[PDB]
Parts: sequence; C-alpha cells; structure tokens
Amino acid sequence: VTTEILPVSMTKTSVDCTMYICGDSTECSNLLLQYGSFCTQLNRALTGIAVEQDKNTQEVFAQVKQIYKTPPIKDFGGFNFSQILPDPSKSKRSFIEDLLFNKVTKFNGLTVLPPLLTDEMIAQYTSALLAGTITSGWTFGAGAALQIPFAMQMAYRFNGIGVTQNVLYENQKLIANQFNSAIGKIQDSLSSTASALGKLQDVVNQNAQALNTLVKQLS
Amino acid sequence: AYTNSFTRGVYYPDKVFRSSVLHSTQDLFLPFFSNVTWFHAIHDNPVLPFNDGVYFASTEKSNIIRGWIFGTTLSLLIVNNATNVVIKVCEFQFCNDPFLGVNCTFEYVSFKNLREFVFKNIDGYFKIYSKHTPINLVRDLPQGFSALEPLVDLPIGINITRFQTLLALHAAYYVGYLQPRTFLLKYNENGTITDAVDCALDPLSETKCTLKSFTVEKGIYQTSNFRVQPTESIVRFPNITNLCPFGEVFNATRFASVYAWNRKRISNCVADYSVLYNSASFSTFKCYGVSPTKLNDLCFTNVYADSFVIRGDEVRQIAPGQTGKIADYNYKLPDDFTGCVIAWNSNNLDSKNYNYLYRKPFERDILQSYGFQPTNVGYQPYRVVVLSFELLHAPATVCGPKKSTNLVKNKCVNFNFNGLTGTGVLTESNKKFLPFQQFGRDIADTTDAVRDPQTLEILDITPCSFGGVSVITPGTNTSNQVAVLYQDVNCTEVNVFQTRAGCLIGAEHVNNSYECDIPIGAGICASYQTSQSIIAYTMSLGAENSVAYSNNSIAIPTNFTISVTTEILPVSMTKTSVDCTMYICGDSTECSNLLLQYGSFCTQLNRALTGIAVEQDKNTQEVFAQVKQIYKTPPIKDFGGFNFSQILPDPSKSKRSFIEDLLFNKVTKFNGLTVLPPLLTDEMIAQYTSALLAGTITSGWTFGAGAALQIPFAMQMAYRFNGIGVTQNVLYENQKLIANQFNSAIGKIQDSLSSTASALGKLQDVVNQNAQALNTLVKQLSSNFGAISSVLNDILSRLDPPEAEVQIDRLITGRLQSLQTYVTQQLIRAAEIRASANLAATKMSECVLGQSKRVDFCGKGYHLMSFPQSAPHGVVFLHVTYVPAQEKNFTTAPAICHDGKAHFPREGVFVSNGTHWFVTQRNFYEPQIITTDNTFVSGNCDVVIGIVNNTVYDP
Amino acid sequence: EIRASANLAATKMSECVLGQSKRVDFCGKGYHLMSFPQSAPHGVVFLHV
Ligand SMILES: *[C@@H]1O[C@H](CO)[C@@H](O[C@@H]2O[C@H](CO)[C@@H](O)[C@H](O)[C@H]2NC(C)=O)[C@H](O)[C@H]1NC(C)=O
Ligand SMILES: *[C@@H]1O[C@H](CO)[C@@H](O[C@@H]2O[C@H](CO)[C@@H](O)[C@H](O)[C@H]2NC(C)=O)[C@H](O)[C@H]1NC(C)=O
Ligand SMILES: *[C@@H]1O[C@H](CO)[C@@H](O[C@@H]2O[C@H](CO)[C@@H](O)[C@H](O)[C@H]2NC(C)=O)[C@H](O)[C@H]1NC(C)=O
Ligand SMILES: *[C@@H]1O[C@H](CO)[C@@H](O[C@@H]2O[C@H](CO)[C@@H](O)[C@H](O)[C@H]2NC(C)=O)[C@H](O)[C@H]1NC(C)=O
Ligand SMILES: *[C@@H]1O[C@H](CO)[C@@H](O[C@@H]2O[C@H](CO)[C@@H](O)[C@H](O)[C@H]2NC(C)=O)[C@H](O)[C@H]1NC(C)=O
Ligand SMILES: *[C@@H]1O[C@H](CO)[C@@H](O[C@@H]2O[C@H](CO)[C@@H](O)[C@H](O)[C@H]2NC(C)=O)[C@H](O)[C@H]1NC(C)=O
Ligand SMILES: *[C@@H]1O[C@H](CO)[C@@H](O)[C@H](O)[C@H]1NC(C)=O
Ligand SMILES: *[C@@H]1O[C@H](CO)[C@@H](O)[C@H](O)[C@H]1NC(C)=O
Ligand SMILES: *[C@@H]1O[C@H](CO)[C@@H](O)[C@H](O)[C@H]1NC(C)=O
Ligand SMILES: *[C@@H]1O[C@H](CO)[C@@H](O)[C@H](O)[C@H]1NC(C)=O
Ligand SMILES: *[C@@H]1O[C@H](CO)[C@@H](O)[C@H](O)[C@H]1NC(C)=O
Ligand SMILES: *[C@@H]1O[C@H](CO)[C@@H](O)[C@H](O)[C@H]1NC(C)=O
Ligand SMILES: *[C@@H]1O[C@H](CO)[C@@H](O)[C@H](O)[C@H]1NC(C)=O
Ligand SMILES: *[C@@H]1O[C@H](CO)[C@@H](O)[C@H](O)[C@H]1NC(C)=O
Ligand SMILES: *[C@@H]1O[C@H](CO)[C@@H](O)[C@H](O)[C@H]1NC(C)=O
Ligand SMILES: *[C@@H]1O[C@H](CO)[C@@H](O)[C@H](O)[C@H]1NC(C)=O
Ligand SMILES: *[C@@H]1O[C@H](CO)[C@@H](O)[C@H](O)[C@H]1NC(C)=O
Repeated sequence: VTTEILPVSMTKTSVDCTMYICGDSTECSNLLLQYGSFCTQLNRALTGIAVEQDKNTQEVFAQVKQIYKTPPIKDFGGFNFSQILPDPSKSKRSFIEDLLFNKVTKFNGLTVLPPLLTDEMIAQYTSALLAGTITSGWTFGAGAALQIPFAMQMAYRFNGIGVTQNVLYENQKLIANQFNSAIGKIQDSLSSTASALGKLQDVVNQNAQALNTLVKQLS
Repeated sequence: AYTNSFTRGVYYPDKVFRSSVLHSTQDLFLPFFSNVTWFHAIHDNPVLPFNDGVYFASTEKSNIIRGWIFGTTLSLLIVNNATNVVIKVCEFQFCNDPFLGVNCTFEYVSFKNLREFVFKNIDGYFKIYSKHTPINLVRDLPQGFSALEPLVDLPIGINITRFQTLLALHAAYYVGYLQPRTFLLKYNENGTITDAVDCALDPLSETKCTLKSFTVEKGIYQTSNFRVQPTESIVRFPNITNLCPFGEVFNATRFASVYAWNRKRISNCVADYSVLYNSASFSTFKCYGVSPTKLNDLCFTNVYADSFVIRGDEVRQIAPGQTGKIADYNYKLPDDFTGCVIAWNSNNLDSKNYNYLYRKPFERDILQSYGFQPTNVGYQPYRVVVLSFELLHAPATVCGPKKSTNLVKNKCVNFNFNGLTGTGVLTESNKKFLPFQQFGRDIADTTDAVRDPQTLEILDITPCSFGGVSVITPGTNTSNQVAVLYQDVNCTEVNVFQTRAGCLIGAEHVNNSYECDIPIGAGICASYQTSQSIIAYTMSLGAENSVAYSNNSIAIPTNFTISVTTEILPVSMTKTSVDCTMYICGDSTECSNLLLQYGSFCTQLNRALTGIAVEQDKNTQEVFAQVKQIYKTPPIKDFGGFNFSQILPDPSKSKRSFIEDLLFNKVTKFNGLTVLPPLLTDEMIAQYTSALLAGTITSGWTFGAGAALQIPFAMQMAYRFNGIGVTQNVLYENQKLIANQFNSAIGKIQDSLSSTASALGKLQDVVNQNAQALNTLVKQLSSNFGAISSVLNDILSRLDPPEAEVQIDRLITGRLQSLQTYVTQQLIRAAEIRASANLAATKMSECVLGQSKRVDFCGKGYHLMSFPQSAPHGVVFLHVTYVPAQEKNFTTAPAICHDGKAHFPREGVFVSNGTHWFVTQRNFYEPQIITTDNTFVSGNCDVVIGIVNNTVYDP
Repeated sequence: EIRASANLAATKMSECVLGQSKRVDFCGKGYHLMSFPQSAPHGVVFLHV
C-alpha cells in the first residue's frame, strides 16, 4: 500500500480592498475611488478563487449520489479496514484520517471564509466511497451499488491485472495478511514522519506567506 | 398628516445625454419610500427645516400654491403670480403668516395637475429641478416614477436653513428631505430615466446597485461590509497644568550668534501653538514636519527651540536639503527634519552691531562678524527660532490645550491617545510595557495596545467588529424577498440563525435537510420553499442507503437502459486584440510621445494578447480537427434502428445538426478594442463534427486508428458491448429495445436543451467573463487616476505642456496599469481555456474516436460511444452509456466442488436461484449450465474458502 | 495549480477508487487492484493497493 497526497483546495481568503488600503478613512477612500474598478475587481477576483474551492472539493469527494455505510458485521474475507473506516466513538473520521489531520496545520480587511463542506461532511463522503468500494466494488460508480463478497471482488481485481483468480483464493489468507500488515506500516509512517504530508503543508505555508506578505506591506 | 413618497424625488443629475444605460450616481435625492409631511389648504404656511435640501410636491386644481421663501430668519423669494415668475434676493418685510390673494443682490423676472420640485443649495448655488404632469386623483400623491429636469440655477451665496411656502387665499402639498444616497438610474432607448434603484433602501437594492442591474439572478452576492460605529470619543493626555515657555524663546531680550546657537528644552507642559501661527509679527512661518494648524491636536515626547541671529538673505538656508555658509558651517538641519522654522525682522532690536558672529546636524562647533545697521533688507538681522519636534510615538510630555474626556472601556469608541488616533474597543490587558514604552505595535505597524496617558495601566485595542455582508436571494423573477448574512460576526451589534459563517437574518431555520441550492458556508445552504419563504438548513450530502452485504450474496443486473448525458466544455475564448497606444493615447501626439518613455511596456501587451488570440485556433484545431478526411453519411440511413437525425447535419440549412442549432441558440469599440475572427468558422466546425459523426457511425473507431472501414452499425455496437464486459448476444437479442432507448434518450436531450437555458451555462460563463473583462477595461477610461480629467482631449485643450504632461502621465499610468491587469487576467483565463481544450481534445480521441475504459471520463456509466456537437466557443459531447436498471439478489460462491477438484469460471460468477447453481456474466444476469467448457480447475476443495458442492457437466 | 491538482485528484477518485486503473503508475507504483480515499486538511489522500 502506497500513499499519494494531493491538494484539493486552498484557503478561501477574502480581502476588503478598501479597508486594506483606506482603513476607516474618508479622505483616503475618496482618493481611492479615483481609480475606478481597480479596487473592486480585486474583490471580485478573490471571490472567484474562493468559490472554485468548493467546486474543487465537490468534484473530488462528491462522486457518489448516495451515502453508503458498512454493515455491523465486518466480514471481508480476512481484510481488516478498521483503520480506514470511520471511528464511531469520535466527528466520524477514520483512525488514519485523524493521523492526517494531526500533522497538517486579521483587522486589516483580511478575513477567511469557511468551506461549504466541513470536515464532518467530507468524512461522510469518504465513508460513502469506502463503503461502496468495500461492499459493492465498482458497481456504485457505474450505477446502483450492488453487493459482492469481498473475496469475489478481489477476484475481479486480480483478473484486472492479468492474474488468474485462483491465485487469490489459494493465497487468500496470505493476501489478506499482507494487506493488513501494509496498513499497519501506513500507520507507523504517518504517525511519525511529519514530512509525510508535506504536499498539503506546503499549500498551507504558501498561503500563510502570501497573507503575511500582504499585511507586512502595510508597514 | 404624512404620506409615502414611493419612488418620487429623482432627477437628471447633470446635463449629459445618455441612453440604453444604467448609470450610478451619488447626489441629494429623496430616499425611496421616505416619510414626507402632508399639508392642506382646506377650511397652512408653517416654517419648515431646509436641512441639506428639500423635495417639494403638490397637487392642484386652482393653482393655489404659488411660491416659497428661503433663508434663515425669514432672504430668497420665489413667486409665480399669474404668468410672471419673480425671483428676488431682497430685504423684503414678511408677515408672520405671508400669503397671496386670489437692498437686493439678485433679481429676475420671467386634482388635475402634479408639480414636483427639488431645491438644493451647493457652493452658493440654489439649484431648482422640476416636472409637471397631469393627474386624476384627490386623495394622495399618485404612485409612479418620473425624473425631474434642471430649470433654474441661482448664483446667490445665500444661507438657507429654513423655508416657508406661499398659498393664494380667497391644494395639498408634500415636503420631504434629500440625502446623499447613491442611485442606479435606468435610461431607456430615448435617454429618459424610466426607473431607479435606491442603493441604501434595503439589501435587494444593494444587490441591484452592486451588480449594476435591475434583475438579480438566483444566488448569494457580497454587496457591502458591516462595521460597528463608535458611540463616543475618548481624548487622553497627561494631566499637566503648566504651560510651555514659548514666550521666553520668541520674546527674549537677546539671541545667540549663529555659530553658537542656543538650545532650549521644552518638556512637561501645555503647548499652545495658536499664538505662534496666528501672530502677524513673523515674516515667515514654514513647517517641514507637520502643518501649523495640526500642532494643537498632535503632541511630542519633546520640543527643542534653537535660537539665533542671521542675515535676512540667510533665512533661506535654514531648511532640510539646503547648503551654504550657514547650512554647512554654523547650523545644519537633518534632511529628514521634523519641525517648524519661524523668523522675523529684528532691525529695530539688534541693529546699531558686531556682537553677532558666524563661521553634522545640530552641531555646535565653537570666525567673522556681521555688520548689522538700521539702514542696511537682505543684510538686516533676523531672529530665527527653529522648533525641532520629536514626534516619535514615545511617552508625550509636550501636548497642546486639547480638552480631555474620561476613559470609556468595553465599547466601540473613537480614541485619541497623545495625538494617536483610531477606532476600536478598549479592553483590559495582561501585557506589561517597559517604563519607556507608551505604545505597542502589531505586524501591520498598527497600534496593538497603549499605556493610558494619565493612568499607568495597559489597554488593549480591539478594532470594532466588521465583516462582509452577503445577500441571499431567489431570482427576482420569482421573489423580492431576501435574507442577509453578516460574515464572521455574532448576532449582537448587527427569525435569526447563528451559523459558523456569520449571523443570518431573515432565513427560517429548518430541521429538514435538502440538497444544497444557494450555499452559505460551513454546511449551511438556503432556498425559497414552503406560502414560500427563504429557509436555511444543513445541506444533504445525498440519500442514505446501505449495501446488502454478506459473504455469500451478490446482486446482478437483470435489465439495463441506454442513457445519454451531455458534457459541455469550453474550447476557445474570444480572440480579442487591444491597441495599447490607441487605448491609452487615442489620436494624441503629446500623450504618445510620453507613452514611448515606457519602452516596451505598451507593445509587450499587444504581443501577449496576440499570443492568446493565436492559441485559440490551436485549441479549436486540437479538439475538432482529429480526422484527416471529411466523411459523410450514406443517403440511406440504415443503422439498425438507431436514429441519428438529430445529431447529423440538416441539409436544408450552414450544415449544422438540429441539436447543434439548439446549442447555438442558447449561448451568446472605438477605444482600440477590436475582435478578430476565428480561423475556423461555424460552418467549418460543422464540417469537422460531421466528419467525426459520419466516421463514428459508419466505421466505428477504425477512422481514428487509420483508414475508415465500414462496419454495420449493429456489429459496431456488438464491439461496444464487449468493450464493457457484456456479451454481444445481449445486444442482438435486445437490439430493438436498445435502439428504442437510444432514440428516446436523444428526444430527452432535445427537450432539456431547448427549454433549460442553464443547460449551456459552462459556455455562457466564458462569454460572460470575457464581456466583463472588456467592459471593465473600457470603463477604466472614464477614471481620473488623480488627473483633472479622464478625457485626454480635455487635458490638452486646457493646459499648456509644462502642466498638461503631468496630468497625462497620471492617465498613462492608470491606463497602462489597467491594460496590464486586463492582460494578466486574459493570460490566466487563457490557461484555463487551454486546459479545458486539452481535456476536450483528449475526450474527442478517447470518447468519440475510440471507446473509453476510464470511469466517469465519458459519461456516468459504462461507456459505449460518444457523438460530438459544436457550440459557441466550445464542444458538446453526447455520451452514450450502459447503465444497470434492475437487479436481483443471488446466492454465490467463489468456486464449485465436483469430484474434489475446485472449479472456477473462466468468466463471470457462480450464482444460485435457491435450488440450482449457474454460471453467468458479471454485468447481466443470464444463467448458464455449469460445464467443463465454462469453468477451469485449479487447486481443490480443502483450499478454497467458501467453496460449495455442485456438479459440473462434461459433454 | 490547486485547481489542476483537484482535477487530477477527481480523476483519480473515479479511476483509482470507483473503478480499477489500467494506467501505469497512475494509481500506485505496481499493478493496480484498488484504492481507498482518506480526507486531509485542504486535500485528499489516496491509499493505493
Ligand atoms: C483489525 O485491526 C485492529 C488493529 O488496528 C484490531 O484491534 C486490536 O485487536 C487486538 C486483539 O483483540 C487487541 O489486543 C488490540 O488492543 C486492538 N487494537 C486496537 C487499536 O483496538 C482488530 O481486532 C482487527 N480486527 C479483526 C477482525 O481482525
Ligand atoms: C511468498 O511470500 C510470503 C511473504 O510475503 C511468504 O509468507 C511468509 O512465510 C514465512 C515462512 O517462510 C512466515 O514466517 C511469514 O509469516 C509468512 N508471511 C505471511 C504474511 O504470511 C510465503 O510463504 C511465500 N510463498 C512461497 C510459495 O514462497
Ligand atoms: C428519426 O426521428 C425523427 C424525429 O426526430 C423522425 O421524424 C418524424 O417522423 C414522423 C413520422 O413520419 C413525423 O410525423 C414527424 O413530423 C417527423 N418529425 C420531424 C421533426 O421531422 C424520423 O422519421 C425518424 N426516422 C426514422 C427512420 O425512424
Ligand atoms: C427492460 O426494461 C425495458 C424498459 O427500459 C422494458 O421495455 C418496456 O416494456 C414495457 C412493458 O412492460 C413497455 O410498455 C415499454 O414501452 C418498453 N420500453 C421500450 C423502450 O421498449 C423491457 O421489457 C424490460 N425487460 C425485462 C426482461 O424486464
Ligand atoms: C432454478 O432454475 C431451474 C432451471 O430453470 C428451475 O428448475 C426448472 O423449473 C421449471 C418450472 O419453472 C421446470 O419445468 C423444469 O423442468 C425445472 N428444471 C430442472 C432441471 O429441475 C428451478 O425451479 C429454479 N429454482 C428456483 C428456486 O427458482
Ligand atoms: C462437499 O461434499 C463432500 C463429500 O463429497 C463433503 O465431505 C465430507 O466432509 C465431512 C466433514 O469433514 C466428513 O465427515 C465426511 O466424511 C466427508 N464425506 C466424504 C464422502 O468423505 C464436504 O464437506 C462438502 N463440503 C461442503 C462445503 O459442503
Ligand atoms: C411618519 O412618521 C410618523 C411618526 O413616527 C408616523 O406616525 C407616520 O405614520 C409615518 N408615515 C409614514 C408614511 O411612514
Ligand atoms: C407679479 O408680482 C410682481 C411683484 O413681485 C409685480 O411687479 C407684477 O406686476 C405682478 N404681475 C401681475 C400679473 O400681477
Ligand atoms: C443694506 O446693507 C447695508 C450693509 O452695509 C446696511 O448698512 C444697510 O442698512 C442696509 N439697508 C437696508 C434697507 O436694509
Ligand atoms: C421614443 O420616442 C418615439 C416617438 O418619437 C416612441 O414611439 C418610442 O416608443 C419612444 N421610445 C421609448 C423607449 O419610450
Ligand atoms: C570632530 O573633531 C575631529 C578632529 O578630532 C574633526 O576631524 C571632525 O571633523 C570633527 N567633527 C565635526 C562634526 O566637526
Ligand atoms: C493624572 O492625575 C492623577 C491624579 O488623579 C495622577 O496621579 C497622575 O499621575 C496624573 N497623570 C499624569 C500623566 O500626570
Ligand atoms: C420571468 O418573468 C417573465 C415576466 O413575467 C415571464 O414571462 C417568464 O416566463 C418568467 N420566467 C420564469 C422562468 O419564470
Ligand atoms: C455570541 O455571544 C454569546 C454571549 O452573549 C456567546 O455565548 C456565543 O457563543 C457567541 N456566539 C458566537 C458565534 O460567537
Ligand atoms: C429541531 O428539533 C428539536 C427537537 O428534536 C427542537 O428542539 C429544535 O428546536 C428543532 N430545530 C429546528 C430548527 O426546527
Ligand atoms: C437484497 O435483499 C436486501 C434485504 O432484504 C434488500 O434490501 C435489497 O434491496 C435486495 N436487493 C435486490 C437487488 O433485490
Ligand atoms: C458466511 O457467514 C455466515 C454467517 O456469519 C457463517 O455462518 C458462514 O460460515 C460463513 N461462510 C464462510 C465460508 O465463512
């Protein structure tokens, strides 16, 4: 099991160009208006950026029409998904998701808008996708989510790579064990290596630097 | 009595003709739906306030209302007696109740009817607007809209605070007040104002003004910014009762020599600088630091007075940036000097006199004498005092006689701490300043906290609550009801719902979730529903369901439908081209010569736009010109029951298909801005889509890989079915059904595209962004950017070159900057369009020329085939997919035992109907007898988990 | 850049999680069987099997 980390969205910042340039100043504002649309088109550009962040989030996560859940009996032929499925005792995020969230992190007209989809709503989308992937294979993608035994789903997955499905069944215990161990390795890496999520932290850092630069320029 | 003014009180703001335009202006207008006082002439001539201007209206039958008196004590007299209108500004004696029967600075002589007037007094001019119109109404003012025209403008210089009306005695009237509100004025085709929006009436009007439109589309818009206002001010200075000894500096018996100047320190005192500034005894009073009239508001940590005698011609040397016998050798100021240089003639004080001598900043380096004599101006003695101000934000000790106030905390206040001002809430602080620190600073170098000027305690300054204001609305075609979100604030200073996004007012909080309509944020969306009103709710992420999962149960489709979905992608943007010289310096030699001083700044923009225009043809060719030859369909449209008449070109028309015409019917100067044509016209694109359609229909994917080779359509579909894991016998056995579902799916495409304008929103948005970009660039031409006029010819016709060039440079910077902003936005937008074109081109090859194995790449289902259609600025793909329609629950197993051997399907799965086991294909239930020709053997029954007992037939 | 990344992530969600990929190195460095999405701050994390 390998981990690929991709940015989906950036901070939905919004900057009040008048408050930034002419903060509570009548004399400055009257002069700022002499520049016409130079100020307001920036408010518009930033609004456009903020809006497409929800579009980006929906395009990536909201690919399933229905919200699916796993059964009360986690029988997947020996395959242990307890670290990728939502934790009932918590916001219903998985154990691994909590590890991911624990690694990645004014009065000048600079404010930040919330996302339309909150961490809980995203967790529900990933839950639906995980439940779909685990119990119905790819059928929930093409159309209705149709149940299939996990061992048979894997048989399809093996034929899909040019490996006869008898290999899966004859070695099913081995395959399930390697899978379960691979997840344990994912846990050990993510919980100890901060750089593991550097691709998302870099986005946060660039946005923080951009905002800090804009404010510093006021001085 | 009072009435509703409705939409009355609008007038033409200037003397310029406009038509077919929405114009935004700020002036003194009657607020819409304002409260106006209703007067009568029955069985009433009070003195009324004038305030900032007066709206007057009357309804008449017998012309009783004839005039007005304007002034203070009650003087401007306006009377219309018979046909002679008389206007006077004379010391006329008025009665306590003036009426008509049925020293001068200015003089001029010239219900059934509604007469409207606007009276405003600006910069000494009394401006009168009016309108007359016939009416048929006694009860009250008629409801409706009309704009008033300027009639009279009186150059009087009169102070008007009150006014009185004049009635003829042997006619109701209304009085309102004007306010400096912004209105959006709608000018029709003939240049008549027919409507208006009061931008400060309500949140819907704010939205209409923000978008410069009288129609608002469904959605959420940011129109303004909420700010908590201060209630009172706070003025804080140290409680010092001693006054500063400026008199001891300026009224001194003797002054020092310039080589050995005196330095007197002023501290811990009240500094009254009005004496020094207002005094007429000074020959010069030049400030380099602060204006001389601000000296009693701001204050210093210290003040030093440098006192000495110089010649009159040496006065010019005491300044930052100067050099000379005094400036370099006797008395040097910093070039960043903050302070005031004050001097006066002392010819009758010092002259006789050789006791005055002359020879780094503020250096006192301890040699020639002056010969000061009473008969010498340039060689007469002058007494000069330089007041050096240390105005760094340190503890103040030298402050003017500004009246102090008490300290108010935990409220929004307008504060002044030793000359430092701002607006914010003062709160308790746990910060500790060092003994020499009076102010703290944040990252923006704004005040973070202060030490109170009188009390040794620290106050934190938290600027008053603010945030963006968004208006949530259904389209104005359905409802004018709105809800307002105050972003990132509590429901405090602002049917109220507190959300993480801010305080939402006017939307009902509903427990039931719905699919998101108008998004607010943080999981909250709003809609107009039930009678209807705006509601807010937590959005649904979709219906809840559950897969009937078990170790031995599989659901297999028993029926399917063929569906067609539409995907719309931009391919190109308008090939705009802007002449940067004509835009900035339109037909102007003087401006062009100045523009050339910027080198390549102008021409590289012409180049950037050219590059954008060129790649639009590249994008179009990459998407549509994927076939080397132009193919056509046969005269006999026999495709096995599949009807393509709506996607193929119409011979009676430009040879576009019926659907293409539907797509084209939905999606839509002299300033150096022109538009270039595309290389490929709508007809040429139609020929490319025709070739691709003909190829796709009659030769499948062979025209893509190489030569276009004919194949019967039914067989082509057989290939398409095998490509999705469905045995081709399904196609042939159900060919009539499949063709019918396909034909119906197209009919549904027709019904949607012809009735839903939003169906092609993805291409219309491109058109709208480009239109907005071009409109913004042109609108910027009207801006002054600090110039005396936004019109270049008006600068040139008014100023000589030494001054005109400066005003022009201001316009060049603004207009050149505008083009740079425009081009940058066009380049970034072009990158988005290019990326879309690249996606569209990929899809043309993988969806139309071939068959895709990529999920959700070519429609939401199992992809069979696609058919391209052209549209304005883009391509529309009709994706034909196979989607399971009906399914049944079967019992399953990974393998079957025969003689102890483990048998697995070569393809498909094993299923059980409750009594018998069958083998069948994954995507379509079609049970077959399990035989040695359907299964293979590997391993045995002691190895496979979940293996079941059955029999395998051996032919 | 973020939009392009989101477009890639969305493509991967459909081809790696909803389906099965035949594209080399698109859904992990090996022969792709299946994938499981996990959320993260400002993005998506894919566990590729
Ligand atoms: C799936 O994996 C989890 C570990 O991630 C297993 O949980 C552990 O089970 C052992 C045995 O009962 C306990 O001693 C550990 O303390 C458990 N760990 C945690 C974190 O709970 C779980 O039992 C596995 N499930 C199956 C069916 O094998
Ligand atoms: C194929 O490789 C796997 C390991 O990836 C082998 O399984 C391991 O076998 C050793 C004994 O040699 C055990 O100690 C390990 O615990 C087993 N690992 C797991 C995950 O079960 C497997 O035996 C190898 N098969 C062949 C035919 O060589
Ligand atoms: C293909 O579909 C078109 C409709 O899009 C059919 O045209 C209609 O045919 C009926 C029967 O003759 C006429 O009553 C309608 O007025 C026609 N409509 C139009 C818009 O022309 C066409 O006949 C179908 N072709 C085949 C072979 O089935
Ligand atoms: C599979 O579904 C199709 C519809 O998608 C069924 O065809 C319809 O059958 C009804 C009668 O039950 C007719 O009234 C419709 O006009 C038919 N539609 C079309 C497009 O022909 C089909 O019978 C179903 N097959 C099975 C085996 O259930
Ligand atoms: C499972 O399928 C088998 C085969 O179609 C069914 O058995 C047949 O049932 C029909 C009556 O509907 C008889 O006329 C045939 O002679 C039977 N064939 C055999 C080989 O027995 C069986 O009934 C189906 N079982 C269920 C539960 O539907
Ligand atoms: C499939 O059928 C075989 C018989 O052909 C079953 O084998 C029996 O297994 C039980 C339990 O171990 C033994 O007590 C019997 O003696 C075995 N029979 C014979 C003839 O040796 C086998 O268990 C069956 N499997 C399933 C899944 O039903
Ligand atoms: C005007 O204000 C008075 C006093 O509050 C009120 O009685 C009257 O109804 C108001 N009239 C209108 C038209 O708002
Ligand atoms: C109108 O009034 C003026 C005085 O203001 C007077 O001179 C004039 O004759 C009057 N006109 C008529 C028609 O009575
Ligand atoms: C006219 O104005 C002058 C102003 O100096 C004043 O002295 C004079 O008395 C005024 N006359 C009348 C009749 O008001
Ligand atoms: C403009 O005036 C003409 C009469 O000359 C009239 O017919 C037309 O309707 C007017 N247009 C508008 C928009 O009122
Ligand atoms: C200070 O004295 C030195 C000689 O020791 C001299 O060179 C220097 O110019 C003097 N500085 C000033 C400001 O006069
Ligand atoms: C202000 O007045 C108080 C007495 O009420 C005094 O203790 C305090 O020192 C004064 N502050 C200053 C800065 O002089
Ligand atoms: C919008 O309003 C106009 C005028 O009443 C009406 O003709 C049109 O059908 C309306 N459109 C919709 C979508 O309601
Ligand atoms: C608003 O203020 C109240 C205290 O009056 C507080 O309990 C509540 O949590 C605050 N809400 C928000 C969104 O700040
Ligand atoms: C939702 O229902 C609960 C009772 O279960 C009630 O207390 C709450 O006020 C309701 N909220 C809304 C917005 O209807
Ligand atoms: C299979 O059985 C479950 C449980 O009764 C039911 O919810 C599900 O809809 C059934 N599926 C089909 C395809 O009949
Ligand atoms: C399938 O699940 C049922 C119910 O838990 C169990 O009794 C049965 O033994 C399982 N079959 C296999 C092959 O594990």
